[PDB]
Amino acid sequence: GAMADIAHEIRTPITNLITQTEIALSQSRSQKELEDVLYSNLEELTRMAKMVSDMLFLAQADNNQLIPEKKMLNLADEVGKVFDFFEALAEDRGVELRFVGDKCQVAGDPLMLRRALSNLLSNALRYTPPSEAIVVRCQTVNHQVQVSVENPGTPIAPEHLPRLFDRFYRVAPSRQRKGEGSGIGLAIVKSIVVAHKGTVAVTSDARGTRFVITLPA
Amino acid sequence: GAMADIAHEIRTPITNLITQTEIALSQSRSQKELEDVLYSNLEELTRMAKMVSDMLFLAQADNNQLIPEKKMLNLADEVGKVFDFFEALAEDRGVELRFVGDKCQVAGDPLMLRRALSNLLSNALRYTPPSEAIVVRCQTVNHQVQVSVENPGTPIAPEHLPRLFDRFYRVAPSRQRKGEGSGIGLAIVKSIVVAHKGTVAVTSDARGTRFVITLPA
Repeated sequence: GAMADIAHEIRTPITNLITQTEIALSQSRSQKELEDVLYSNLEELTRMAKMVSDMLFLAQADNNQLIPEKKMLNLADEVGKVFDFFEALAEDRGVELRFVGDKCQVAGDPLMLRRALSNLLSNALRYTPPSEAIVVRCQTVNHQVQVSVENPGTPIAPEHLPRLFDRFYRVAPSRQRKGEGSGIGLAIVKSIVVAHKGTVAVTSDARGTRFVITLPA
Repeated sequence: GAMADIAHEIRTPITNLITQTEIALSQSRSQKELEDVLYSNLEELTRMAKMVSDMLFLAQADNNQLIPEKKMLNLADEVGKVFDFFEALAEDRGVELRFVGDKCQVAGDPLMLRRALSNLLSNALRYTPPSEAIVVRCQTVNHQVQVSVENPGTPIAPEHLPRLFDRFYRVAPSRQRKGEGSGIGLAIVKSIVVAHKGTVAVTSDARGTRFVITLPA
């Protein structure tokens, strides 16, 4: 349950902080060496606070109080707001962020949908090779809107596919240092999409990995 | 819900550490000042490490993996060990620790029963007025061993009595640091006792509050 899952998420960052602080204090360090330990500590603590924030959001969905406040959205507009916050991360990794859509529009909660799109982009940036593009595609199909986040990379093995949106599920034991993920980013995507009466789907093979949100239209 | 409760509990220590760290890094401070910050941090991280381990302990009970390794115990000796660790805390508050037993013996897991007794003593020390006594009484009643932890102080209102051992249940949205316990100390007491095929009970009125563990004998 949550007790074991959350404790096992935090046990190792806590352990690292003690370990590195204990090491730092065992020897006489310069003033800036000590500041670098603090900044290092702050980075880990910051990830922990993000995990806490994510958990409180997801908790709304349990208790069934995740209630989208919907209006007609221009998805080109909303994706662009998210790209602006990921442009530096993308440039560092050497990846293109690309939007594809032809006047694509949908009723939805923009706060929640930007959160879902952000979590899908954070996921894709973990796995996309340099000199490739992450593509966000939007289109209307059979009176629904499909929004897909597509990335080249190593395929996700079948055993993980139905598990990807589970709370604190991780494909590799990369429950890890300095990487990415609260551990419930994808669970948050699915909860937002289900609250919009939609579904999420993933396909993954040699041609790429595709996370597809289907929303009523 | 479960996740929300845990999120709220761990948030405060994370938030405090982040705040202290940020304050520390906001100005150019001495090598000595930064040492004192990191040492203080070390102390808080140590407390968070106790918190997570308690969570893992309770999760073990939840999964029905709390299996007591029982042997015949001299409870005067075990309570003695616990009093030794709480003596300075009690003295600071001006509270007497008193044990009452007449060759009291019971079959139990000593590490676990000491954990339960410590948690009850922590609880009592939150609420016992200065110049009063906390009494730990051990006796046999109807062929069972009863260990009671008794403290004077403000009665617990009836609505709280059946909730006292619930994880993260708080009688009062109290102070937010340190004297409080983990939020799951009393849940851990109940889990340990139930795993011993015992029960816990509480009575509370103007004459005092009594937490009683009953164990097979």
